[PDB]
Amino acid sequence: SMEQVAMELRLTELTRLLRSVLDQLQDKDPARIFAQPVSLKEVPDYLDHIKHPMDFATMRKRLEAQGYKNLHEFEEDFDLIIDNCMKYNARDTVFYRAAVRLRDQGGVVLRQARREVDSIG
Repeated sequence: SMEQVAMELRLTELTRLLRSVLDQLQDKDPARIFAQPVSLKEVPDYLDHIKHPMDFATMRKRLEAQGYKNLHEFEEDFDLIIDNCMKYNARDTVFYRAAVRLRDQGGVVLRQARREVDSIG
């Protein structure tokens, strides 16, 4: 059907906007603390602490499979990246502090992304 194709153009355009958002978020992480999953070889107890690990590469795999149906889904995953880090790492750590800074700077990008997704449809 033609409608399925129009929707697919909408998901595709959302994907194009989400890719730009993802790249902008990932620029606020120059240390690359959040680029890849936490290593279960290096933190073997990680899954006892964090039930839903997330990272930017895992978000990117989902994005390229057009696996985010709306902005809310994408934000949920970005918020896991931050929230997992702030739970596992103590307040006085470089990791925790990187997550605060990513959250703060990310908010600005996400605030305008929500306006673009409502505006463009």
